[PDB]
Amino acid sequence: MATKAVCVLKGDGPVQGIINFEQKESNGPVKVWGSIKGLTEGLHGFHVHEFGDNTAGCTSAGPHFNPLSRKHGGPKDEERHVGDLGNVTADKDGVADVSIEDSVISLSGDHCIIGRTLVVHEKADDLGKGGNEESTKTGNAGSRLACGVIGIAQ
Amino acid sequence: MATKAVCVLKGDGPVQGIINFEQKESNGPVKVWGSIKGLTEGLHGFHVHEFGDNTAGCTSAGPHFNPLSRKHGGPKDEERHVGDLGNVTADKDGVADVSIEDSVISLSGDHCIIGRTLVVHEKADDLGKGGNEESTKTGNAGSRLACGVIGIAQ
Ligand SMILES: CCCC[C@H](C)/C=C(C)/C=C/C(=O)O
Ligand SMILES: [Zn+2]
Ligand SMILES: [Zn+2]
Repeated sequence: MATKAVCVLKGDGPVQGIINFEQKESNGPVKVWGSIKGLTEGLHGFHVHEFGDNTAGCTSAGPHFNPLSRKHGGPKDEERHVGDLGNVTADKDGVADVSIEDSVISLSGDHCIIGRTLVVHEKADDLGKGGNEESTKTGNAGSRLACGVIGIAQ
Repeated sequence: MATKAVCVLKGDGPVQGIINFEQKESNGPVKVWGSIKGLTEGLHGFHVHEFGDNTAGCTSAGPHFNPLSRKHGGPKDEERHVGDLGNVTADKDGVADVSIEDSVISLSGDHCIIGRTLVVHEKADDLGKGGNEESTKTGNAGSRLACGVIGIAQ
């Protein structure tokens, strides 16, 4: 019944932010928006990972949320992880003003992302086009800069 | 659905801990265990609040999770909030070795607490027996010392 969710991103370094999720219809897309600061200018992978487990920091969130056991892709690919939201772009001040609409993640059902972990990564997601085994798993997006558990919101 | 959940508790002060949840059968009880350190010796209210919203620290989690619109009570009362897990006891070293079993919360379905916020409070929960308005809402457990969003665990 959740139509709204929210996530506070934190990590070891300066990266932090707040990301909102809104889904007016359970059969409709999820709007994803907010601000992340402290990033290097440019593209950063932006993924929902499987577990809402931050006991060992972002490492314990596990791999990309992939209940259909597909290969990694970009959000517009048919072959993609449910958690594959592509990249977000930080401006010259280090601020990513996130604005994504996605119809594969959901706030309910099998693809529900509530209770899982949103992660913003060190470098660009290659969207599965990197030609190596890592590309088909993580997009070569590198280390986890900040994360948080996605929670139900008012 | 989920059989395991986990929660990392943090706050403005020194209180921190890790709480695990286990529900081997979807229609059976939830086991809740772990360790919270940095507490004053004695009883501390221990509740699931409605929203997994940490944007204002523990404040934005809202009231106790109460989908059945009941009055506050202790875990063994029939008249209780779903989020009413009672008290946890911190020893002389400031450590609460939590061990709770509850049949009202769940890790799936309508009483699902995944994506909501676990909070440990400053004072004892009076279990609804304090004789004022506050008693039947929060148990007079006082301020929110630490909290975290409850996430799906491996
Ligand atoms: C190992 C460094 C590769 C970085 C390359 C110059 C750009 C990439 C991968 C971005 C791709 C994209 O736009 O998705
Ligand atoms: Zn992926
Ligand atoms: Zn209550």
